[PDB]
Amino acid sequence: MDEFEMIKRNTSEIISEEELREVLKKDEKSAEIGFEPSGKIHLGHYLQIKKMIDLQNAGFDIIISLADLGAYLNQKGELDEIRKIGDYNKKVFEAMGLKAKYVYGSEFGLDKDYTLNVYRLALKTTLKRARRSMELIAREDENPKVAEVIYPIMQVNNIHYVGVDVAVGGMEQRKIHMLARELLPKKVVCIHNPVLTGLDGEGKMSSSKGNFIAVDDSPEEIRAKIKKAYCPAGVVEGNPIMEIAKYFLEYPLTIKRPEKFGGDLTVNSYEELESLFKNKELHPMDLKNAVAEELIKILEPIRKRLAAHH
Amino acid sequence: MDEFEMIKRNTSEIISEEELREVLKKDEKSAEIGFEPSGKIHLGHYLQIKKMIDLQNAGFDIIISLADLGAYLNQKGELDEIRKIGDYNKKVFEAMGLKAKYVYGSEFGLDKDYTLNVYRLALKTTLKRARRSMELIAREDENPKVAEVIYPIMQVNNIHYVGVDVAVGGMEQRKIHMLARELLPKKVVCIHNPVLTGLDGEGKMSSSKGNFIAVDDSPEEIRAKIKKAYCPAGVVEGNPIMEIAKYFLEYPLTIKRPEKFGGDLTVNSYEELESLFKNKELHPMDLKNAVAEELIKILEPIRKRLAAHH
Ligand SMILES: COc1cc(C[C@H](N)C(=O)O)ccc1O
Ligand SMILES: COc1cc(C[C@H](N)C(=O)O)ccc1O
Repeated sequence: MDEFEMIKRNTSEIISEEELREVLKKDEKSAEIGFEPSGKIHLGHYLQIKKMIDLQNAGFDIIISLADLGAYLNQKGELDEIRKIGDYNKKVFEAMGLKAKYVYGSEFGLDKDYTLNVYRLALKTTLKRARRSMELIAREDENPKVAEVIYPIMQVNNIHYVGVDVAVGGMEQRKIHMLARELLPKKVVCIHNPVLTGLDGEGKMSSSKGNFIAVDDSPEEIRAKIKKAYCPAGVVEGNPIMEIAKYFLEYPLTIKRPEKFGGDLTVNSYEELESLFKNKELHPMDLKNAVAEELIKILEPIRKRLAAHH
Repeated sequence: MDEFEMIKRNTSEIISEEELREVLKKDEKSAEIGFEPSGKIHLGHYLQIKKMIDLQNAGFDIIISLADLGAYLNQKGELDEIRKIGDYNKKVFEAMGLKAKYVYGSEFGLDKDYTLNVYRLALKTTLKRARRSMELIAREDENPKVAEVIYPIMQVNNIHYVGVDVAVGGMEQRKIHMLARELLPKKVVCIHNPVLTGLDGEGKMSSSKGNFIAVDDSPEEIRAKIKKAYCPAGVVEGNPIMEIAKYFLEYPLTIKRPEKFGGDLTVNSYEELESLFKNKELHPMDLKNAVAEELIKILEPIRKRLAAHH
């Protein structure tokens, strides 16, 4: 499979594919993704970094925006604190094997020319468009504040200043990205990654207790949290354990099982694993045990790189 | 009458009087007023500059904010053009005898620290409060834009940065000023001037054709526009000619009249003039003629100062 199909793999959508094909033909091309600094870096984050690595292998220069200013506008706390967490996030992304440049929103996002462009875009953006674009991004406040409508314009302006040909993010960014394609002279090609279900089975993976696997979780934590995850027998839809098997695991894979309903089950691919689970041949307990052990191996290099840093 | 009563004269309200009395007791005190640059400087503007002169005579240091950035957010055009009109406004205010310092919103209003404070205030201001505060200031748009809710926060931030003890403006600024008293550590004392009715008798004085007397209008223009102004016999309420007689004219004043229903009418004060007009003893024609001639004399020094500048 060529660069395109590799990039397309495990994405929810590309806006547009035709535009990506044109981007691919360029000698120099860049792709950016922005993250509001987060106290835990979890598989939701890793899934997107994995896509940036794909883009990088396809000859893209990668920029990671550490969106401190954005987090500040999205009520995440004081800049000083947000920036501190941004510093930690940078180390984690680096530990994930990603070769990228890292830019803080505040690096450029408080400059005169940048700010003037925020106001210029604000002249162009309806309150209605701005508010809708934040539906999947903010909490929906009782009486929403002005900061909420400044956020999307600032994200659009960051996309402009970073200058990437491609913008990558989760499906929840799609309204901001579509706004960016209407407001900016250069239409960015948007690559959206699927939303990874939280371990609770209730909404996306997030820093809520027990709801996430952090890339630097210890093995006991990974086992404990995977053990208690939502994972009904025979149920694939909204099953976060199956999603993890789909997006992170390597195949062929052997699932260790004892003798009763055993033994070691060889699975050639995710699709084989899917059939076996839906038919209740593979029970949730064995599935979880194997995903926990594979995840430990998968995440091990990241955790040890981080620990070895003093 | 003391400084307080002089300052209070011809104002619509002071928020609050008790706070003004305290301000007055200070050795050094400042008062600011902001104007979006305007192509014509008219009696609506002059009425407020007259109040700044009063404040100045009472020992206040005066700051005039030329609100270019604000005008830009209020859709008045491009910064370059707005700033050009700002330069002309500065000359007119100077020609009005006012001793003040002049600051453009963009002088400080694009600095990092200033901008960070805009975002900080935006975190504090509901979209609902922001929008209401702009009701008497913006056009009420079909689908309002984000810029409209950035405007009031920027005006509040300017008040903070300029640092005046008093903020002066028209009654239409009252919601922004009240917001400034909630959002800033130092509560500014707000002095609001009445809204001067336009010559058309339909809403405030404004740059619409025939609706204003510009401080630098030639005498023929002043006579023509006063002649066709709204001015029903015996009607004082909403009569822009009576308002002009109230706010700009000097008394005692002699109204020139011919022999039939004559002759020269001596008026000791605005109140005398009011009674005579309501009782239809003074007809609109004689009233307009005298206001036109007095206005020509009143505005003459301003026009000639401006013309003498090359
Ligand atoms: C506003 O700044 C950004 C925010 C984000 C975060 C994203 N909107 C999210 O909440 O997932 C990404 C890139 C940005 O430039
Ligand atoms: C937003 O900037 C300002 C605007 C104005 C203009 C005022 N709001 C008006 O429209 O009359 C005054 C002072 C300011 O600092």
